[PDB]
Amino acid sequence: MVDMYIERAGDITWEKDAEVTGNSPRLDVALDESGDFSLETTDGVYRVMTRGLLGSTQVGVGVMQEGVFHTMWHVTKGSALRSGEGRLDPYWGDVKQDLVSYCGPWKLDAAWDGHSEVQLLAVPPGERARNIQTLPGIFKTKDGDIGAVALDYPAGTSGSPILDKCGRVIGLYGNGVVIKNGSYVSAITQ
Amino acid sequence: MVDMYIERAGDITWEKDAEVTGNSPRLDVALDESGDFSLVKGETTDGVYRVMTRGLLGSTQVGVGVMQEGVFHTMWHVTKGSALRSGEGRLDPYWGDVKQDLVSYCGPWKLDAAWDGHSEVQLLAVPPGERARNIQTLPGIFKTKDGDIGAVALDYPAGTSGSPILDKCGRVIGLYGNGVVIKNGSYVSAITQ
Ligand SMILES: *[B]1([C]([C][C][C][N]C([N])=[N])[N]C(=O)[C]([C]C2=[C][C]=C([C][N])[C]=[C]2)[N]C(=O)C2=[C][C]=[C][C]=[C]2)O[C][C]([O])[C]O1
Ligand SMILES: *[B]1([C]([C][C][C][N]C([N])=[N])[N]C(=O)[C]([C]C2=[C][C]=C([C][N])[C]=[C]2)[N]C(=O)C2=[C][C]=[C][C]=[C]2)O[C][C]([O])[C]O1
Repeated sequence: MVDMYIERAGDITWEKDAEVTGNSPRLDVALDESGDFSLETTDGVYRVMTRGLLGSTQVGVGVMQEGVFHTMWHVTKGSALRSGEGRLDPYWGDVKQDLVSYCGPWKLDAAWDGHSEVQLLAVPPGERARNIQTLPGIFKTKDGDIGAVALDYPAGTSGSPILDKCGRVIGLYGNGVVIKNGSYVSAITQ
Repeated sequence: MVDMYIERAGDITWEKDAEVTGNSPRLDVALDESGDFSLVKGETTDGVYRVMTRGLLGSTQVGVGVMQEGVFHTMWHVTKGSALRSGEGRLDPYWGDVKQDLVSYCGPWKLDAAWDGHSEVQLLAVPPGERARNIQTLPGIFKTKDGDIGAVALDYPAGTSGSPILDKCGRVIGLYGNGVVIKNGSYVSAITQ
């Protein structure tokens, strides 16, 4: 009927005095037209899920804010989410940004200062919501520069919110690149 | 040091008296030059291997791959030619093509077996923290600009990408992990050589 759905995993907070780790490197980065880098409805953080062959399972993470659900284009490619007792339908989304909006337009405004040390609210599969601080590094692109979080989490975390000391959501996890060592590193995609 | 590594998990074999299932959608699809479909020293023993990175939750299955005639094959989005430790030693990526969405390590591509056109196939899905299964289905196709391309309607977790579909004679007909979802949400995977 509608394979996918969301289930929530807490409200968005800043863990004061949480744990800190991360390389914070500055590195220069291309950007494909597909969004690749190179060289109901209650405010809260949800998990995107799918009823599959091995039954139910987490394909990514999205955040719910003022009536509107926000995740990453590659996670849903605007499929329909069966949120609560009713359906939930795409409104807008751009593949190069790698982002999607259900029910309304993009509601998330705050931005990385180039000063603040940020906080990833990771929500990995079969695991509980975790907060974690880091000095983000940077993605030196030809047009603009993007804040970058050196944090290796597993598949299905993609679309976890990155945060400001305020508690504000300043972009999403799980679009990035890997270094030579294999270490993962994500863009603060906004 | 070299986060990413692989671990063998068993033999590629066909398995008769397998559980049989799935649809066969003949569908109308096309794919950009980035690879995305869109709708309208280290040891190299044969068999199927799981792929692992070593991140902030320990060690997790990024994907899956097949290992044959001295060379490792998996999806390109899984590694993007990231180096892979195996046993005592490394495997450097040899060849690649993001459009196909493939990569080969320590030698060129080796798997030459290709879609029957008409005959049931088995997915040897090796999902994360779970038990490699064999499951059969009759493929649909994706009809395209550049001709028909076989595909299977088999919905499996993130991290099974790279895992081999194969023929009645165990010949790896192509990997799992690139595909698109029907309106419904259901995943459907192109079997990619
Ligand atoms: B995600 C996953 C979350 C990050 C965890 N993965 C790690 N550490 N290996 N993100 C990715 O897999 C992204 C996916 C992506 C798809 C499409 C586009 C638009 N062209 C952008 C990003 N891939 C990468 O970041 C990546 C980088 C370098 C090498 C390989 C892959 O994604 C899908 C599901 O949610 C599973 O988790
Ligand atoms: B796979 C993963 C297999 C899990 C299938 N998901 C569900 N929900 N049943 N496949 C994908 O995530 C691929 C990733 C991909 C990245 C980059 C490119 C660049 N051309 C192509 C493909 N994406 C899709 O198949 C897809 C389909 C429909 C909607 C969104 C995404 O397992 C581990 C990792 O995720 C890598 O692949």
